[PDB]
Amino acid sequence: SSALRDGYRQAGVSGRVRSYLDLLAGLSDFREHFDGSDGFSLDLVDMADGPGEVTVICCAGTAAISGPHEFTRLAGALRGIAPVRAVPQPGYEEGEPLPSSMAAVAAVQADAVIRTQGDKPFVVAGHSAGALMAYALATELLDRGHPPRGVVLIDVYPPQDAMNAWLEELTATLFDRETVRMDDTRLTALGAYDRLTGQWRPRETGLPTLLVSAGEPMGPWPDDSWKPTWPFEHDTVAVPGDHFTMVQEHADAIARHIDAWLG
Ligand SMILES: [Ca+2]
Repeated sequence: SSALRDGYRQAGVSGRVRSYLDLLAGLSDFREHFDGSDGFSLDLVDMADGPGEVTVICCAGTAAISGPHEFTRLAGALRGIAPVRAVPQPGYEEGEPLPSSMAAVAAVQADAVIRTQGDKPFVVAGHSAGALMAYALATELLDRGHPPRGVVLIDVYPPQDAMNAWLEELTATLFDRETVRMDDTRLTALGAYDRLTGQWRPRETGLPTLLVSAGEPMGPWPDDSWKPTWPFEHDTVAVPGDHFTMVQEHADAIARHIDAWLG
C-alpha cells in the first residue's frame, strides 16, 4: 500500500472524502502537466470488433481504479455487435503528465479519435465522471467538424447531491472492486480530474444523447432524486444494478440498449 492509498480509505471511513479529494488535487499541482499545445499525444485501445459503420468509443473514468479495463465486460458483450475502442485519461499511468485543463485533455483525445477513425462514424460513451469526460470529448470533436453520431452517458451526475451523500459508500466500494491497484499516480490523477470535472460546465451541442441510468440507488432515498440526470435533451433507459454493478455485472444490459440505440 501507500500513505495516499491508506489515507483515502481512512477518509471514506471517517466521512472526510471531500477533504481528501481536495488534498489530492492540491498535490497534483506539483506534478508535470500538458496544456494541449506541447506535443503530448496518446492512442486509443482496440477492445472489440463488430458489424456496421459506427464504432463505440468508450472513455475511461476518473476514479483511482479507472482505465480502459473498465470496459472489458461491455466490450465483451458488444463483440460482434459493434466495434469498440477505449480512450485513456492521461496521467493515471507512469510517465504520463496530467492535463492543465479540460480543453487540454479533450484536445489530445480528439486528435487520437480523428487519427484512428478517419471519417468512420462513432459514438462516445463514458460512466460516472467518465461520462463528463466523454461529453467534453464529444464537444471538442463537434467543434472540430467530426461530430459523433451521439453520446452515451452512463450514470452521469453533472455539476450531484446523491454522489455527495454517498461519498463514503463510493469510496469503500472502490476498494472492494480494486482490480487495478490505487497507486499514488492514480490517486493524484483522481485529485486533478475530480477538480477539473467539478469546475467544468457542459455546453449545449444538439448531439443525440442516451442517458443510461442505474436501476437502484446505493442507499435509501426518500424520492427519485438520487438518479443520474443531464441538463440537455437526451433519451433515457434504466438497467439492472447500482452505480457500479450496472456497467460490470450487468454490462450485457447496457450492450443491448446501445445495440438498439444504434439501430
Ligand atoms: Ca505550453
